[PDB]
Amino acid sequence: ITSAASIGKDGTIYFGSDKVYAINPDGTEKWNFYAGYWTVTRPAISEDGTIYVTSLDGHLYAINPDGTEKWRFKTEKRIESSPVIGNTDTIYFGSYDGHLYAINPDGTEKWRFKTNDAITSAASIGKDGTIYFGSDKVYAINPDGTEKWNFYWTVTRPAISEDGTIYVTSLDGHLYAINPDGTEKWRFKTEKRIESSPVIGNTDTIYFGSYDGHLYAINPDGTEKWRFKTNDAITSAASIGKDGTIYFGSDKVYAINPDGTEKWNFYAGYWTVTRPAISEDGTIYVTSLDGHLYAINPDGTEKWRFKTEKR
Ligand code: NA
Repeated sequence: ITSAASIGKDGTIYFGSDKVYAINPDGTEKWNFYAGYWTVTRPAISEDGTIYVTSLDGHLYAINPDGTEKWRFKTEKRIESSPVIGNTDTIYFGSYDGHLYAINPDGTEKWRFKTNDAITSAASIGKDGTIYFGSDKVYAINPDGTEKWNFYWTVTRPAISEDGTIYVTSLDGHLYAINPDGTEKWRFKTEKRIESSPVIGNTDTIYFGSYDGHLYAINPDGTEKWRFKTNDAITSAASIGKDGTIYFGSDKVYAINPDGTEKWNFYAGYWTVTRPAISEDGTIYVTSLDGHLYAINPDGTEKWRFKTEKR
């Protein structure tokens, strides 16, 4: 209904709801773009500033930085993954019946890769352009569209460290560290349902939430670092600030120090809040289901709010 925010190179904050919104860092609206009946994906931003969203009307929209339509790609099947931008401006997303599409930056289809079952989480891209996504297996696809390897359900998105290690959280509570050649490096068992994608923070620590309200911090050697208990569910991914603070949403926006203690928490309404986005200056942006975009100072005070047109 309302996407999380994505931050452009000039600090512009984009999010999707009834429209795609471009918000200047002072909280003033730069432009809004009508992408069909409704926007359904978190906007993805190319290195040249193109903004990509999927619409309820069945199209992938490419939007220029000035808020004008660049092109549309009609998706055959219902798209279940948000667009992901490859290393050379290729756009990847997945369909409900297991098709991974690669779209050239000019709106033409590059290739499609069929898997057995639905692709409901986003892909992640390695340094050499490899495309990793989960499903029944974890798949690694070469940029040319041929399969590299697969690794033995997951409803989350792979996180990739600087050395190429791939981290995946499975629904039954494993965190797998996978080597780039597709062999298991280690697994860590939580025995808890996990519906949140991992994120790699300070000194390659891996963080993820459990449904029952624990934020886990795992060292890159496969050993537990700490937990942090909320008394609400965690079903979304966390984000790391430049000073290592870990930000996630539950009943509130939490800010957690790298040592596992709470720094602050911010109340952003009665609705579910989305994954926090962090700008270079430390500002934290969160959206709520009812079309509010919050800008939060790193000390936890509200900078400004923005409200959508239809909400
Ligand atoms: Na703790």
